[PDB]
Amino acid sequence: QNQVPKWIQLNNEIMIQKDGKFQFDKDKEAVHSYFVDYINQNTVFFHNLKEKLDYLVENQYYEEEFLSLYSFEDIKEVFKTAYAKKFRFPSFMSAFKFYNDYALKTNDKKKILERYEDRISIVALFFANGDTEKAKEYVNLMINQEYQPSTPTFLNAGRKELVSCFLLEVNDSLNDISRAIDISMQLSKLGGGVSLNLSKLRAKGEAIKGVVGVMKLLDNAFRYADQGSGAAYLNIFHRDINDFLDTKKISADEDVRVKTLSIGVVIPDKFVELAREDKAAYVFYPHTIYKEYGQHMDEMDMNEMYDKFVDNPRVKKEKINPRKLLEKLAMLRSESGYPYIMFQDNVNKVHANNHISKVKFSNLCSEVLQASQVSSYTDYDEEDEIGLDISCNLGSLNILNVMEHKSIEKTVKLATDSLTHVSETTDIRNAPAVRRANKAMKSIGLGAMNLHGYLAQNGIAYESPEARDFANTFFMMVNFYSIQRSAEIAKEKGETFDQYEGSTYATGEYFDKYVSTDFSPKYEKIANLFEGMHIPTTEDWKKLKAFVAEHGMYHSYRLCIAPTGSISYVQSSTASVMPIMERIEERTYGNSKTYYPMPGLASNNWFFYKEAYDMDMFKVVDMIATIQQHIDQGISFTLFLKDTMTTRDLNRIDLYAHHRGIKTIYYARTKD
Amino acid sequence: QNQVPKWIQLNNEIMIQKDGKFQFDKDKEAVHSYFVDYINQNTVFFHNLKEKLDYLVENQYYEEEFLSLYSFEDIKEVFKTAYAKKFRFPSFMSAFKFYNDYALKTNDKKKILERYEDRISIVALFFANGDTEKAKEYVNLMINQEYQPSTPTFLNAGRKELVSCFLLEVNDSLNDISRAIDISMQLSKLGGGVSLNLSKLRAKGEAIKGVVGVMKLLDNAFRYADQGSGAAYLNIFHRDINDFLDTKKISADEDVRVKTLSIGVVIPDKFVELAREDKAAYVFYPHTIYKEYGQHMDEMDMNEMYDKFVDNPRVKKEKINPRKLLEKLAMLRSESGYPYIMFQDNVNKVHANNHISKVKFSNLCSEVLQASQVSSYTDYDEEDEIGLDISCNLGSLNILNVMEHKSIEKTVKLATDSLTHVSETTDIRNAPAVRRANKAMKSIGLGAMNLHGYLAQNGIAYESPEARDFANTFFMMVNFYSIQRSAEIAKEKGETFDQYEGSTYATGEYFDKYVSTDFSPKYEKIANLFEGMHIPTTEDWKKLKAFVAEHGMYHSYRLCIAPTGSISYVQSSTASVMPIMERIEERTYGNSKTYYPMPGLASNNWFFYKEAYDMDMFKVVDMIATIQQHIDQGISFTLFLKDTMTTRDLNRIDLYAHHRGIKTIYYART
Ligand SMILES: Nc1ncnc2c1ncn2[C@H]1C[C@H](O)[C@@H](COP(=O)(O)O)O1
Ligand SMILES: Nc1ncnc2c1ncn2[C@H]1C[C@H](O)[C@@H](COP(=O)(O)O)O1
Repeated sequence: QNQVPKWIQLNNEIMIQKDGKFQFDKDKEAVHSYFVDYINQNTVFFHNLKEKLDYLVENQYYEEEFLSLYSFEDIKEVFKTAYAKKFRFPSFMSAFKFYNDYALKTNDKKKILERYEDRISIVALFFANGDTEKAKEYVNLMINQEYQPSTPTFLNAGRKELVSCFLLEVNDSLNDISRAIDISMQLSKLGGGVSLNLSKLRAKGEAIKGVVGVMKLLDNAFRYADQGSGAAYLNIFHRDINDFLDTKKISADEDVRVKTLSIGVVIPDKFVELAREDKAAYVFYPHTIYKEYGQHMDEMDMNEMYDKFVDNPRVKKEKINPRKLLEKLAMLRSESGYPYIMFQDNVNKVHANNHISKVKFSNLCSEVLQASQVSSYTDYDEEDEIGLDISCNLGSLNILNVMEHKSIEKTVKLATDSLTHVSETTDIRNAPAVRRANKAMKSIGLGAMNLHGYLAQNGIAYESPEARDFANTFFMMVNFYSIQRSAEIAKEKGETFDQYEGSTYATGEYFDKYVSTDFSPKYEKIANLFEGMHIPTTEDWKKLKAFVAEHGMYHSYRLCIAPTGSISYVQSSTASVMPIMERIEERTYGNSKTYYPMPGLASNNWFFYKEAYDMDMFKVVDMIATIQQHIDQGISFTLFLKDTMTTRDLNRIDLYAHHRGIKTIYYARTKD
Repeated sequence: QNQVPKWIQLNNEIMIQKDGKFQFDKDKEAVHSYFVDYINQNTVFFHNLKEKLDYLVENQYYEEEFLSLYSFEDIKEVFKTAYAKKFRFPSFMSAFKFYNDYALKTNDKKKILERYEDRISIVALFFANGDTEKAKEYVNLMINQEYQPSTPTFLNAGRKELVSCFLLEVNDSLNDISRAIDISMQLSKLGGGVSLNLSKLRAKGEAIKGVVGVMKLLDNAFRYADQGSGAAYLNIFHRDINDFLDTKKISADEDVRVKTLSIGVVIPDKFVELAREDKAAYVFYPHTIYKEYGQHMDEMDMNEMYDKFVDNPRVKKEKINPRKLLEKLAMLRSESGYPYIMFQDNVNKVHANNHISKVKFSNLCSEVLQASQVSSYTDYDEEDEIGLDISCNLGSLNILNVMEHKSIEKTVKLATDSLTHVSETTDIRNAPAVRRANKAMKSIGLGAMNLHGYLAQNGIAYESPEARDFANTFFMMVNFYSIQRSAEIAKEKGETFDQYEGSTYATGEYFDKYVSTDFSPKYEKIANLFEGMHIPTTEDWKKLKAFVAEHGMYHSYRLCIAPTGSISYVQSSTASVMPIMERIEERTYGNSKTYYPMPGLASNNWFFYKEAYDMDMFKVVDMIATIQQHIDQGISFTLFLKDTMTTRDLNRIDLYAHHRGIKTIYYART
């Protein structure tokens, strides 16, 4: 009679509050209704697991070979390990987000083929590659919700290329731009994220015998393929910087604006210096530097060479006010959310592989921060000079379940092992710089989520010195055991990342802080949270230094924290290490609406679940800064602002971030 | 007697772990056992040096002449200089490879007649030619292991021909092919490699089987072993190029097949230009060019004449795809390791003696790059026109020990002196062109070894710019003092190689590069390695230029880097200027096995001893090209491939070598 489903009615009854409190009981009833009145009524029937796999293999849903490395007797034991837990989703959105987005369905995209246990088992069977007892550990890791592989790895593993997130580097030429566009199409379909570095390209007004032209070509190309979006990064000292920023003006033109492309700005310390002392700034025509000095502008140190570019008459320049350009960033970040900011020297001052290259730019989510070398694609393909692009596959720890299971070591190592397997199984063909990077650099991206949810459920405010003290110790341990496993893999395989000999891991310069100072918790309240787990001391780090020195390291880069917008719902976690935007999330379902309380929200902890826009973003910067200490790549840092804040107030946040050693700044969220 | 001997049991304990580390200490015990429990119990007794030398001269072991130039008091002092060093082999394979393969033994191959000190003393007394104080200098040079003469020179010096690298021209005639096989077998008997140039021979179609006929006929003679190997080179603009390449195939048709003979392909820039712009290419019939134009094909210049050959209707041709033919060369090197590529214009752009001839081919090991003129052997002996073939006696210096002792001048000077004495003493009887060229050209091949061993032990990666910076400054200094010694010998002897007056040394074009552009080390880390010895400035080269112009030059060619395989074990050195293959080398002894950690390998320097297969081959090409700047002949350059590389990837590497000025690329290992 009534069209609104019973599970939606029960979900909405959370808000119809009685006593003087919201009915958090009703979401457990709502999810139960979702299963018995819908999900279980739309699951394809099979007699047993034998019939189920044979159906999916023979009808081209699942891949052929990864299953054949196990006997069926062991496959049943692995699947049985997943179902043994009797995992239950605590909320409607948890079950909905999995069964709507992640669970395998029929070709007539209606009926459900995979349960939550079947997905995890298949993914576990893909990672282990024949080791049946390893798959059992991967099942226990993923079903206890200690580890969560990223959207592309978790969705596609086992089916009929897992690594999303690529970063290309374009050289100044038509062959290079045309290939960079063609390679972006191949990597758009394969997963999603493509991020181009346009700092090498020549400015508008330099002839051949600007960068917006390439950004429009990219935007049109990404739109042609209906399929993840792309992005473009540019150095602030580039001439077209203004035209680049004007592509995300709210009052822009139809042809100059880009819809698909996100934009990032790379800011060296020299630009902040000029702003502090109120001097004028000069933006450069990079090809005039190339002809003069031999090297690209983007490859040279601006803190040494800026003055020399100014005094040289052979280099073409453009006078600008840096303080006014910083205001323009803040204006656009308020208006549109873009651009992303990268503080180049805050990345490179703590960077291990500067000898390979300086980190010049970042990816779609401002998280991946690695070295890279430009390619040179010619008419005769056999005369190409292939360089180093960046490709990185992702995954996230669950801070809450890792702490309670006391599995901070094991969860890092299995995650690192699974990420290494995804890296090993990757086969890229039409992107030789991306293929060479995967072989040589062997990069992975182990992040984390559920930081607020953990802190809020233990009565610890996100922006207090307690919360920051916990994160200091927690993420130190993540870095310790990640490095330890990287060396253990390098011993077991006898392989290291290309030019390991030159890195700060090899020279020992990386370990100086961990050898000298002690990162165990100051507050006694937080020391007790790690009870039952050995916190590494300085003496342990000295041994880990010597172990790395002798056996090398397999991974060039290891840790990076992603935004994790969607998979966080599957895990019942607060998204990433960020604070929470809303206590209750009202979202449209389909003419009805759904309400989602944050995980573990109650009258006990209502004020520990403080909304992000109400926080002091200076103290939020302090949290990311203390976490950044023990993450060798970047952290996707969303700023949460109010409509009342001036462009003066935003510059003060952005420059405090730079002052505190923040590597990257993501999307700027603003609220009424 | 029938168990595993103690020295091997100790050697095998290197692979047994202690605290997660190898036992590199155990190999020093393995040598000491090898000496006490074998070598010292299988040396022949002589009471003194006089009775030893008398017995060895009397029983036809040593030669009579070279010893008679000294008095016995002098010979006693020269031997006594060798034993004064107290030289101790550090690893098992160093001592073993010497005493097993080099040290003189009794006629039944059992008991040892020479210690390491005895071998060096005889070689030093041979080289010095009566100068007793120079004999003492040679003993020190070889026993401090600053210099190592080549296998054939080091093994045979002062016993019952020392040169064992030959390159022969072959003219377009059956009668010339008869002597080509005749000479090849005469020179192959003594142990030397013999390379042939088959580019002048007429292709199949032209009447009188082709170049394959000569290779197959030559291969059968070589295959009759009861003595050294053989090779064959062919120009890429010759119609039989594809039949020539088909001999070394995976699915080789037994009629058109070659077991023993190594193969090389000579590639001018004009062929690479045709592949780049993607025009269809024309390979030629050579005897049609000879009749129409009056000269042999590979003597003429392909950059000038390619368009003229295609426009000429009388000259016969055959159209092929150049882009696919480079992919064929890459496929075959991935399969078999052959052919060798010689980038001809990368040789002849820097070649001094073009006026004699352009360099048309190379030797067995793709390193000797010299001028050559074809001979004409006929039915009447007195109407034979004896041309210029190539021989080259070899040697190479130790990069590690030269730098430690700071003897980069003294070693290059003396090594050049020792090679000159072998060059002088050579008496080739049944190869008239090889004899004539030895007298005329007077060329030598001073190389180098232990490059990686040196770099790795000073914390410098092989692929780094720091390494290239060392190589640039090091091999410049070698070339400086080698040219200086050649001019010094030219003044002392009062002699010069035939047509020196026409060379770029005489005209002064050779020194253009060095009179400008200072070749000191850029990096200060590298500059501190040469501390204590003088790095030649541009002004020093300007003075050398004039000294060469006044007094001339004795040697036609002076420097080539050979792939030092067997003798590098004796020196405790990494082979050649190449990178290392295996960190620890496992080889079968005889149902047991032996282990050789690369010399100076330790727990701490492990990652500087990178295995060559793991390296970026583009960065290795840059290292070889850096050295090639200062070596007037070629460098034996093995490319180290993994099986995951496509023909797409290997074709990209071979063209990059061409692009960086590489002269020759050798066997491809996997
Ligand atoms: N909350 C929740 N999460 C996951 N799966 C669920 C849930 N509620 C029911 N179910 C599914 C799982 C089992 O197949 C069955 C058990 O129902 P029951 O009567 O609830 O034990 O229904
Ligand atoms: N490594 C090595 N090389 C050459 N000869 C050796 C070596 N080890 C032992 N010996 C021989 C040489 C002498 O006859 C004696 C000296 O032993 P010593 O203990 O070495 O003083 O042992």
